[PDB]
Amino acid sequence: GSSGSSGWILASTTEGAPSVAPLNVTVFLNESSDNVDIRWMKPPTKQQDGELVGYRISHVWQSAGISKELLEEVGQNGSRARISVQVHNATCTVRIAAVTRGGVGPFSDPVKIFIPAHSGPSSG
Repeated sequence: GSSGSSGWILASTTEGAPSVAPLNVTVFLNESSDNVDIRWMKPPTKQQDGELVGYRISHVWQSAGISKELLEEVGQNGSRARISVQVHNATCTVRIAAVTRGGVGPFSDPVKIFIPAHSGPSSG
């Protein structure tokens, strides 16, 4: 390393990844509680592919004039995730994916959840 001593492209894989997403993908938004319930199912990934070590949840918050992005990290031993409302009155898109000892599979269908403002009476 000539005045660099940078990383070193170590052994890399050539194939092997969960080309599938989690099932029973459901996302509940509590109006009384500033938390988001997330429950999914384990994929059929049981073939030569390998095994599941964890999942990948990506929830981004998009609001008028304010756009934030969040990323949760959950392992195999969980089958459950929760997120503390980071933004109100904004459209957040939830997405979960299967993670293995090889890589990260494709995220499931995008779920657009409507985050109701703190409080707003005289609505209906």
